Parts: sequence; structure tokens; C-alpha cells
Amino acid sequence: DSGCVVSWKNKELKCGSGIFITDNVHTWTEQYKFQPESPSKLASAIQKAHEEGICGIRSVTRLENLMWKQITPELNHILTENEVKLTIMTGDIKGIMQAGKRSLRPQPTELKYSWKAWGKAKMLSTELHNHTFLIDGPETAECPNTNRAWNSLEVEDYGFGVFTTNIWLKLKERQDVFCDSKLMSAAIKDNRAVHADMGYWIESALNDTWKIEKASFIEVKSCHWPKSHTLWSNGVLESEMIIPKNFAGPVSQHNYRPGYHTQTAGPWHLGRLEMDFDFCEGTTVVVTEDCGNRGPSLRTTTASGKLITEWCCRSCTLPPLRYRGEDGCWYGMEIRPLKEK
Amino acid sequence: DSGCVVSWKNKELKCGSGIFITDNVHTWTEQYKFQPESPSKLASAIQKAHEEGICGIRSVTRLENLMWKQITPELNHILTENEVKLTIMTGDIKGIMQAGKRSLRPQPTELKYSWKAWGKAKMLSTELHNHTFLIDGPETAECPNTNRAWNSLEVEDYGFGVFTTNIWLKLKERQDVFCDSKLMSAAIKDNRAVHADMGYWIESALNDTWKIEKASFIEVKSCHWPKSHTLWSNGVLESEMIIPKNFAGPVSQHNYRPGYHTQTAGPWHLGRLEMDFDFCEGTTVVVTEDCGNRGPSLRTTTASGKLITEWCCRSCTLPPLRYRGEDGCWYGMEIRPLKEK
Repeated sequence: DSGCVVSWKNKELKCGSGIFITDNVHTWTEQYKFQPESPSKLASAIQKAHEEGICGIRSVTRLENLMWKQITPELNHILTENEVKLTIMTGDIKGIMQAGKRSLRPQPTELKYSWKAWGKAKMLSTELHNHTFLIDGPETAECPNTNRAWNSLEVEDYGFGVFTTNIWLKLKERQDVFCDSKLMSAAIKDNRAVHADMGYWIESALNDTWKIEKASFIEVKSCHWPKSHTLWSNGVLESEMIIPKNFAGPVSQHNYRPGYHTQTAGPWHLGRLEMDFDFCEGTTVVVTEDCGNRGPSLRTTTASGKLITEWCCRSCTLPPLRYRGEDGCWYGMEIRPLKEK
Repeated sequence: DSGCVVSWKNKELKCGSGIFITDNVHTWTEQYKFQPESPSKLASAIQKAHEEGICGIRSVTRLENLMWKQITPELNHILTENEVKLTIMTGDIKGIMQAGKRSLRPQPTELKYSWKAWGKAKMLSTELHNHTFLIDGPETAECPNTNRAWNSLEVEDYGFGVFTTNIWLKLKERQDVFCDSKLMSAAIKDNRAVHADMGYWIESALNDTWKIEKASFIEVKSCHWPKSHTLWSNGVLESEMIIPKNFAGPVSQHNYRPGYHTQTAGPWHLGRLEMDFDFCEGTTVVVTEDCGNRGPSLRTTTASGKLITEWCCRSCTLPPLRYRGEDGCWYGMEIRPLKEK
């Protein structure tokens, strides 16, 4: 991979070849990206799995959740064409993107009463049925996650453009807990170490010891980061990684930060999160052993909409850990209000 | 780091920003690179260390060995200017680049009888002295490595151009065994995982399981690869890494290869090595349990200059492991001649 790359911070120019770790985590939602193989395979898979108690599908990536909104009419139409009483009802998504328990599985011998080419058009809509299949949505009460499908898709055919970007997906032959490794990134060049995917930009730097510096999340999946794409993954303690393993945190020493512990109960219920190390405007933090223990993260503004003046931390390290999102500014799990109870 | 990179194998084009892992391991010896700070500091350091039995310096990188060939006249001149009877005699280098036992150390208070600027010219040469300091060379008998200096330099001031490339070095404040981490590379993008430095291009790929595919060495240092720049460094067995830890092998699972063991006694005495997985022309390998055990690597051509027809391996995996260099073609440690004794 040859080319030339300019340096913004160093005010220099470089040229050469090798491995390029790329953007498209920020500045837009490019890489739309997902589209399956011949949908007859998926239709046969879902109609086969419906008989053993598969009641829903929980998305593993919000891009693939957006994918499902483009085949549900086609899937309903082909399901009706095969004289099986089953309808699919999709829905929206809000974090945290939960994790299912069961998964799709071949049966690679599909329903041979379907078409073969991609030229079928002039499709007609369907109606409601007594037996309905739900898709990722706010219906956690009717059917639990224990009876839904999760992580049953994988990229094949090298999955790229032209034109915008195009992965052609095949359903996973085996159950798995890790994320999809055919689109992942991890690199380090003498000052920074980034971990990248569709929605994660965990990046660390070195001032005096290697530690996390900033991260950005456009989604919060529940698939474990595979250990084959994590730098410096030895002797790592689960009680010190900033981003928990359950929320796709890389099991690495670059996830550490001195004076901090695991952020299990942070403001993860948001959909978009910025991980900087500053103060929220109008607020200050002071180190004090008299401050209370670490509890769930609290917004810097009350429900009525009033700011908080002072803050205290037990054994944190300046600058503090704060969050960002649509609703405003949050703080770390180890920081409590100075005197407010 | 924004820019655009073309794809040669994929016949596609990509653009974006992020982290770029670069070339300048091949196609020439760019990045010349090394040059120190004010040489008075090094002169004071060497004249101070000479009194405790420091008899030589063993280069940690061949680039820094080439560095020492540009200050030995200046170092001799400043040493003579300070009325200390000590002369420095440098030499050439041949692999394997050995490792010393002691190291330079401040004493940051230098000899204040020196100059301050970099404008001193019209220098005069010196003569021989009773007390001589040797530099990396073929003199392993007069003074052992146990009384030499090793790994006493580190990059500072961000160490880059303009123009060709320029690191400004400072001597290490503490002893260390690992290499210098301020110029290292490691990256992985969905098919390949490379580890890069001044002279190493260890690269792995994935066909069915992640395994080493090719590597190139322009030098063989003896500094341990630091674990903070190695991908997938968990549960690694020392008896299975292809490149040994002593010869700057990354402690990683990407260094593995099924059916192979550690190449402790390979053809490392060469200076340049290519690590492919083919046959040497005119030779063939067959798997046979009757073949002998693994012994030191043997050239495919005899001393007289005759090729070897057949080869056998005990528990290898096709294609075999072969080497390259100036002298010709070598083979792996686990492969022996079929019938030659």
C-alpha cells in the first residue's frame, strides 16, 4: 500500500508504502455498509429457526441494524411466497445495543422454491400474520434476549467497494462471542496507539507512561474485542481497564490509566460518547480523601437544569474523566459532588 | 495523518486519515540516520567511564554503528584537547551484532573545558596513545563483551527531518535490555500484520489461521523486542516462536507457524536474510518420519559448490522454510538431507 501522507502536528511530509490504518470513524457515517448474499438463504434460515423458538434478532452492529431495514420487505415477500405464516417486524435502536443468547445456523440447504438472480422487481407488500418475528427494538418485555439471535453474520468476498463501500455477508457457520475480525484496525507509531472499527476509536498516547488519552463511540456493542487485534495484551487486570470487556473493550495494557478503575456503570446508556480528559465548563474538581466512594456516573447538570459548582474525587488523577453526548456533560465513576447528597 | 493510498493487490483506491505505517525498510538504506547532541557530553561520558574498566562499545543498531564512524575523529580531537590520554579506534561490523554487558551512564556534569556551539572547524588529527578505546569490530579476543558498553542511546527531540532524516540522540539515563521504542511500528488491517523498525519487516498473514508469511532482516540486533509494540501477546510459548527472542523476535502469537519450532541455530551469522516459504531452485522436500532430528541449518550447496538433490523433514509443513543471502540459499532448522550423512 504505497502513497504519501502529510503530517499535521509535525508540520512535515512523508512518503512510502506498507500498512495504512484509516479513518471513517468520524465526520460522517460513510461505509453504509452491509448487504447480504442471495436473500433466499437468510429467508430459509429464519423460517427454519422459527420452529425451535427463535423469537427475535438483536443487532450486533448498528450498521447491520440499518441493514435489516432494507431487506424486511423482501424477506416478508419471499416468506409469503413460500406459503409459511411468518411476518417480520423491525424497529429502531437505542443504546446500549443488547446481546442475545442464541444464533442463526445452517441448514445450508435453502428453500429451493425461491428465485436465483437479483433482477426480481415490482414487488408487492404483505399483511399481518398470527406468528410474527420481531427485530431489534424496544420490546424487551414480550420476549427476552434469551430467545433471540445474535452475532450470526460475517463479512466475505473481501467486502469493499465500489462504489460507496460494499460488504457481501454470509451467515456464520459456528457460534461465537467475539466481534467480526475481518474489519478491525490496530496500530502504533512511536507516540500513539489506536484501536479502530466501525464505531470505536480508542486511542492512547505516551507522556511518561502509556495510557489512554481519548476515545469516541458512535455505538456500544456487546461483543468481546478479539485478543488477536490488541497491542500489549499480557498481564492485564480486569479491575483496571477503563472500557469494560463486556462493552467491546480491548483486553490490553493500553486501555489502562493510572489512578482509575473499570467504568462498569458509566453513562453508557447514551448512543454517542466522547472520552476526553478535561473539565466540563463551569465545574472544577479537587482531590480529597474525605470525598465519598465511587458510584454511578452523574450528569453535571441536575434534572431541573442547574449546573454543579464543585466536585471531589477519592483517588483520581488530574485531569478528570468526563463524557459528552446529546444531553450534555457527564463525569467519571470515581467522582462525586463535593457536598451535595 | 490524512492522505490517499492506492491499493496494488486489490486494484482499488482509498482516502482518509489516521495512522500510517511506513516503508524505508527496503529499496535503499535511507534514514541514515543517527547524529548525537553536543559531542562534549559523550566525550565526558566516555572519559569518565574509561576509569572503571569500560574497554569497548558494541553497537545496538548498524545505523548507530555507522554513526560512530562520523564522530570518532571529533571525539579523539576533543579528548586530546582535554589532556586525557585516551584514543578511540573504530572498526567494521559483521553479524551477528553481539550484545555487551555494561553501559554508559551520567555524570550529566560534562567536561566544561570544551566548546558550546557547532561551528568549530579546521580540526587537526591526533596520534596513537598507550590507552586505547575500541569500538564494535572483530576484536572479540582482546577484550570480552562483558567489559563493553551496550544500549546507551535513545532518540529525543522527536528525531526526524528535514532533510534526509535526522534523530538527535541523548544517552540513556538508565540501563535497559529492550530496544528503543521511539522508532517502532506494528499494525494490522484485516489480512496482514507487520512489525517494523530500522531493519525488521516481520509480516504475517491469514489463510486459515494467523501465521508468519515473510520477513526481511538487514541486521540482526540482540535487543529484546518490547512487549508494548507486539500484537496478540498472550500465552506465547518460547519453543514455538520462529524468530528467537534473543535476536529481537516479537513476543507474539503472530510469530508462530504450525509444524515449526524456534530457529535458535539458523543461518543468523549472515547479515541479510530473506524469510520466504518456497524451495531453493533445483531442490525438493518430502515429508518423512524416517528423516533425522532437527539440527543446525545447512546450505543447499556444499563447500565445493554442488547442489543437493533431495531433502527430508520430520514434522515440517509444506512449503518449507528457506533463507536467502549473499552466499546463496539455506534451509530451516527442521530439514535434513534425505540420505547424505
